[PDB]
Amino acid sequence: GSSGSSGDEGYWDCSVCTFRNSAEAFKCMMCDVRKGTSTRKPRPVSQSGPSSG
Ligand SMILES: [Zn+2]
Repeated sequence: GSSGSSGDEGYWDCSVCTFRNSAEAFKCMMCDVRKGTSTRKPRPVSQSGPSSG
């Protein structure tokens, strides 16, 4: 189709509307559905205290 990488390639294929979105685009453009999972690992967490005894 087109030849000439302006910045950085990496288009992601949406799942909700199955539309083609560009990497630069934070979220979808067709359905506008958020893609950034932003999931939190089940890893443990404790109160942040003094690193040094
Ligand atoms: Zn979409």
